[PDB]
Amino acid sequence: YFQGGMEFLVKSVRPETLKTATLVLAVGEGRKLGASAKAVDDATGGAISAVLKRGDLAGKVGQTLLLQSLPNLKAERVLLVGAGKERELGDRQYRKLASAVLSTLKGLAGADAALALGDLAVKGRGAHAKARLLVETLADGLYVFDRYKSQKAEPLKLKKLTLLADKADSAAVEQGSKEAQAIANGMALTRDLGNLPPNVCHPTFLGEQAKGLAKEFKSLKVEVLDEKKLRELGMGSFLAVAQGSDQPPRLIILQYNGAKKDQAPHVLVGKGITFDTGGISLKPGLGMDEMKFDMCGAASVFGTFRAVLELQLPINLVGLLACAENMPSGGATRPGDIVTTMSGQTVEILNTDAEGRLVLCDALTYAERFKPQSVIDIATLTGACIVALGSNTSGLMGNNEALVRQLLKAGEFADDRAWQLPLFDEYQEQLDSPFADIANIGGPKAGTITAGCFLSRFAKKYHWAHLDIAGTAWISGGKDKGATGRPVPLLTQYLLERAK
Amino acid sequence: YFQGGMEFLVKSVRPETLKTATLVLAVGEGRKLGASAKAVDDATGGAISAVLKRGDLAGKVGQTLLLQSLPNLKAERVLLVGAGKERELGDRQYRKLASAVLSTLKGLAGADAALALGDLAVKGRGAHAKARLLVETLADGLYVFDRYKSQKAEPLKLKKLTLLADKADSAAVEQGSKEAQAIANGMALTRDLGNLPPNVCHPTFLGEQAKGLAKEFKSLKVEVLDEKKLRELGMGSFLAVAQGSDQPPRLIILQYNGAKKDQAPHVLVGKGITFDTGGISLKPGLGMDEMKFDMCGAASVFGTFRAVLELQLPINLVGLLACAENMPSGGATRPGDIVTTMSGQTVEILNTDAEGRLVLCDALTYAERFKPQSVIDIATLTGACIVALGSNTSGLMGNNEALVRQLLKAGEFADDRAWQLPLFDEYQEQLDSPFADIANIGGPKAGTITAGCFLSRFAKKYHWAHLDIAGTAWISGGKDKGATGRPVPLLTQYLLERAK
Ligand SMILES: [Cl-]
Ligand SMILES: [Cl-]
Ligand SMILES: [Cl-]
Ligand SMILES: [Cl-]
Ligand SMILES: [Cl-]
Ligand SMILES: [Cl-]
Ligand SMILES: [Cl-]
Ligand SMILES: [Cl-]
Ligand SMILES: [Cl-]
Ligand SMILES: [Cl-]
Ligand code: NA
Ligand code: NA
Ligand code: NA
Ligand code: NA
Ligand code: NA
Ligand code: NA
Ligand code: NA
Ligand code: NA
Ligand code: NA
Ligand code: NA
Repeated sequence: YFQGGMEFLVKSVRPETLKTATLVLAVGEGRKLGASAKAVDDATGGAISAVLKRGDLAGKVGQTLLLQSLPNLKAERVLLVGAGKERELGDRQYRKLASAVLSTLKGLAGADAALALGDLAVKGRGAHAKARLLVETLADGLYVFDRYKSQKAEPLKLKKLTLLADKADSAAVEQGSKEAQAIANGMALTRDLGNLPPNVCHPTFLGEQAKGLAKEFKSLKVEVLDEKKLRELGMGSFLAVAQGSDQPPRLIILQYNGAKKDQAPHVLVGKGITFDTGGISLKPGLGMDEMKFDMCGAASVFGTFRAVLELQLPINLVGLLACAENMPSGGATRPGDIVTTMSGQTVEILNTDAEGRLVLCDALTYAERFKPQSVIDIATLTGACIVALGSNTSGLMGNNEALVRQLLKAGEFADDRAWQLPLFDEYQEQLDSPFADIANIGGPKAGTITAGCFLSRFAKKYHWAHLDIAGTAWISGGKDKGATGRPVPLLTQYLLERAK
Repeated sequence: YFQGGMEFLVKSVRPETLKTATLVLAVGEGRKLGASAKAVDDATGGAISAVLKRGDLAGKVGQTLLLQSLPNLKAERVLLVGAGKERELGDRQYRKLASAVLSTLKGLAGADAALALGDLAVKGRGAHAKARLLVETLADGLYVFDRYKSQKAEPLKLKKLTLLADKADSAAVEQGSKEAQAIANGMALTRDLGNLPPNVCHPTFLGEQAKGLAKEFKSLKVEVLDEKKLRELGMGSFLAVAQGSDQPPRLIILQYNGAKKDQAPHVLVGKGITFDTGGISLKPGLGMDEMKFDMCGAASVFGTFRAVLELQLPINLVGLLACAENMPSGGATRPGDIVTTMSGQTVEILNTDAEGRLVLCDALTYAERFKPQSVIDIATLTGACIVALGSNTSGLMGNNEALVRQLLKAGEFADDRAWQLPLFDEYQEQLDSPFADIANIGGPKAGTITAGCFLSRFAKKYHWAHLDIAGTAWISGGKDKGATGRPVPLLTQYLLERAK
């Protein structure tokens, strides 16, 4: 169940007799009230119709009108929210409607609210799929990160949200709500870890977080490998990234065995660069505070595990979090260094700011021992991905078409979308080095793709895919600056489908 | 008395019978010789008039004509200096005249010179105020910094300067000269500390300098706090600046009790960043050698104390020098770090090159314990101040209008001027952070002001002002590159007035 201060219930009772602090109804733009709103209007003797006739609420998506006590209702307030003029909403409009409702309710002193929104239609979504989107939007919309504020906002009075559904849909709605709550809990852990400042959130801290998660979930086993063990394993490019920082690196291994021992596991590999200065290839100063989000890949592995552990899915899951801090220093890796990866391939490190792939490639080699049926790495890897796909769609590459399709489908269902980019063999020659087996960077052309090509050289032994979340893992500026928790919804949906 | 190799005397004798190696007289452009010059001309039987009639000296400000022995004079040489055609000189012209005189005298083998310049008028300045400007310009014009030159210039022969004044003005001239000499001595210490290279002038060195000043002045008490004590005090942003450098930080506390114990002290807070690389937010290489001047704020607190201690002013004075070195390293503060200042306010360090305010804010909190009647911080804080006000006028902000006015008036009298910039409440929102109580930088707009706004959040408990000397503390290039010693003249004049 959701942990962020909200209980979500599903009930099949009549809205017009439900006791609640706020009853929420949808109002169309220039079309008749839906069945639920009409039943409530009838119960009040036409009071809602009479208000709407006065014209303050045009009915555009997300517009609101709040009424107090109406005759013959047990609702203390009635919140009208506009649903536009279309027969069906798209996902974006449904989310906008839900967020407008939540924003209003947050500011009220009501301890609960009941959503009578079952008459809304959303393109391509039945009861379960609508509940997944609605509850995830509501629950994630409650997220707060204020532990470093001396002045904290007043706690919400709102503590309970009831979804009204016809009895024939209530089981699907309940299922969707339960899954959405687990996803939102995972997103909240991901966002917390992403938002923590890098002087607190370093690799050792992430190791202790993993141990704490195992304390909470007896089904989770955790092992944390330090720099001595990494050197024993021959993890040369991983160590090269870490060596310039005072902070020691960590390889965190999470294991959950929800299925029979004969089922091959799915492996999630997360880039956990807790801060990325670029190293000797130093980044510019402007906006470099957002490099604390360079561990959002690893954070999303935490969050996906958190959701899976709550749902107790019948799957075998492994998490590999490759965490290091990338700092300049008198002992840092230099451009031109050549290192031997755990696979034995030598890499010429042309640019020390292309370091995510250097911790990932050793983790991908490590993943071979699990004989996985799928391996997915998640990383804030290339600014080129933002040029290619922006901030709303993650880049996706892989060496197996069926797995890539499974991830695309999961992202569509989750409304946490990705988009495939090709790993054509012609791109690989961009990584040729006169000195070593591989150069760690290509040119300025096709940067997201050549990063995927680099990783692919370590993933040939299994079905593998790669999510570039450089654009989707956080919001850069404004009031809403901070980690997003993506791609936890995509990944959790992928695993939900693999668990059937 | 001035310590840089010059004795300054005031005498009321007739210039035309004074024994001296060089007698200095002013000559107007196209107006009759003044009273003193005319008396000397008469004594020579018209020899000076006869030379001037030949036309080599037009009389423009600072032009010179040097004569040898003239009939009936006891002066071995007579130096004529042009004073222009105006009835009164401005401060700039008076300084230019004085510097031209000094430049000539420096090149002569005369052991002394007598200045018969009492007939010069300077706008808004009586005898005391003219003597303040003249002697300070002369004494500071003798400054030399050559300890790293293997080949040193020949020592000056000039060792004594006599100011001739009418008996009715001689007491005021003597007072002005005494104060100007103390100010020039303080400026020389400030300039020395500013000009020292940063591999010599680090925080520990500045601590030893403070101890040495207490050895020289029994009225001064000094305490030097190291990093352990700073951590005990909770000085988190100060420590964050220092942590990347091998050089430990120092908080230097100077105390002078020249008044009764019931008089609240005045506190000077100086930024002593002995070198500023920018840290992880690294500066460009061009001109970064001038970042050794990033401790000129603290240096000016040294210099102001040096002048006050010589004058034995009846005031209670405290100096707080917050000194650290700002270096990149594997343990340096990272953009995005959040730290807790000694006040308890949390700060998100968006840019590690805005570090002066991070050592200053903890020092401003520390200053509360003295129950001060005024607190002035001095810092080379923002390049934006140079854009706003250039290299000749310091920026001034504060939370108390009377104190700001007192400092402006002192700067006008000293001809070491400042100019107020507003700390309107509307600017404060530029420092909002989604994560912490304060961000350490605003945007690119109003950078000098938002830095002052940041400091103001730590100064609410007392009357406070802030001098941005990024433009006035040093000269960037050319033959005269080096520290200026400003704002020691402004600060010392402020304290002279507070001592009445
Ligand atoms: Cl159904
Ligand atoms: Cl750990
Ligand atoms: Cl360790
Ligand atoms: Cl976009
Ligand atoms: Cl799916
Ligand atoms: Cl007088
Ligand atoms: Cl010291
Ligand atoms: Cl020390
Ligand atoms: Cl200027
Ligand atoms: Cl004054
Ligand atoms: Na619509
Ligand atoms: Na839509
Ligand atoms: Na990087
Ligand atoms: Na990175
Ligand atoms: Na290229
Ligand atoms: Na003139
Ligand atoms: Na002038
Ligand atoms: Na700086
Ligand atoms: Na500085
Ligand atoms: Na700005």
